[PDB]
Amino acid sequence: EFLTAVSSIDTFLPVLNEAKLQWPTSALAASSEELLGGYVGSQFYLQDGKYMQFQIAGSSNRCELRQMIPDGGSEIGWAVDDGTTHTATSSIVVPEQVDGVEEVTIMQINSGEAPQLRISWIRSKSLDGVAYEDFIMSTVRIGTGDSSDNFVKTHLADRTAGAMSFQIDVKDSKLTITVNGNVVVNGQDLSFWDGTDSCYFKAGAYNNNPTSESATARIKFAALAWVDH
Ligand SMILES: O=C(O)[C@H]1O[C@@H](O[C@H]2[C@H](O)[C@H](O)[C@H](O[C@H]3[C@H](O)[C@H](O)[C@H](O[C@H]4[C@H](O)[C@H](O)[C@H](O[C@H]5[C@H](O)[C@H](O)[C@H](O[C@H]6[C@H](O)[C@H](O)[C@H](O)O[C@@H]6C(=O)O)O[C@H]5C(=O)O)O[C@@H]4C(=O)O)O[C@@H]3C(=O)O)O[C@@H]2C(=O)O)[C@@H](O)[C@@H](O)[C@@H]1O
Ligand SMILES: O=C(O)[C@H]1O[C@@H](O[C@H]2[C@H](O)[C@H](O)[C@H](O[C@H]3[C@H](O)[C@H](O)[C@H](O[C@H]4[C@H](O)[C@H](O)[C@H](O)O[C@@H]4C(=O)O)O[C@@H]3C(=O)O)O[C@@H]2C(=O)O)[C@@H](O)[C@@H](O)[C@@H]1O
Repeated sequence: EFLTAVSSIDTFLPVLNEAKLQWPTSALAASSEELLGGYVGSQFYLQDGKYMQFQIAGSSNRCELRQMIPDGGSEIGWAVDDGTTHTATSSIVVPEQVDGVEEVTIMQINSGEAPQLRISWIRSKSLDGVAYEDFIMSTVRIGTGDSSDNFVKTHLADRTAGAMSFQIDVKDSKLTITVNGNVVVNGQDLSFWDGTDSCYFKAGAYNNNPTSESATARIKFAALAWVDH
């Protein structure tokens, strides 16, 4: 069937003007100019006339937008302590994921060193001794090591059938995440990352630890924007 390009409507043009698409790995799939120019494929198309839909199969593969300097610029890098407020907003519909998909990262703050933040859908996970299922989680790094003390993981919300709003705010070395209008991470310390000048937003679908290499993660965005005030 005919695949409609995300750029065929106005809703996502502001973010497409500030993003490249990485697919099926971190390799460039489409520059900002190509995205604005109607790039489209099964991995990245306008679903039901209104959703920017990302699809990807395979371990650690992705179909993800990566924040760029606007108007055809190169990769952006900012700092948690640069004094600017860095904000990403979205409205996301996470459908029920097919068998074999276990975790899908849908928004991030990443840098040249490590991910400061991942917001992910996760099928099943115990957090602080409590089992949660089919939910949206934040994983914040407060270190570069691999032991659990390097992470703060939070149950943000159970997955809903309908769209769920997100706002990620970074200001003065602190992180706030608001989900459906309510703060769920309230001023998390990011000062471990002071001086890291290579941070940037991402959003889309990044497939983490699937149990089938052919199972396709699928995530729909009704809205996505990133801004610096
Ligand atoms: O579950 C567990 O076992 C544990 O997992 C933990 O969480 C981890 C998580 O599961 C996941 O593995 C995650 O991976 C990160 C990690 O940093 C990866 O290395 C990778 O990082 C990407 C990055 O996102 C970005 O795409 C980057 O892009 C670069 C790259 O150079 C690329 O080739 C391209 O180069 C460009 C340049 O821009 C250049 O300027 C010019 O443009 O030319 C080249 C070009 O054209 O090729 O773009 C670059 C860019 O845009 O910056 O490439 C990275 C990569 O190596 O692929 O992705 C992951 C991510 O996206 O987050 O790491 C998690 C972790 O370690 O924290 C925890 O949950 C733990 O609790 C748990 O036990
Ligand atoms: O199998 C193929 O040939 C292609 O399938 C493509 O994925 C499909 C899915 O398999 C589903 O059929 C999906 O259904 C959509 C509905 O069309 C509808 O948009 C629905 O909208 C929801 C909304 O998301 C929200 O939850 C709201 O609250 O309720 C709405 C509602 O109830 O209508 O959401 C469904 C969904 O997203 O699951 O449509 C997709 C599709 O892309 O059209 C794809 O895998 C493609 O590569 C295959 O070729």
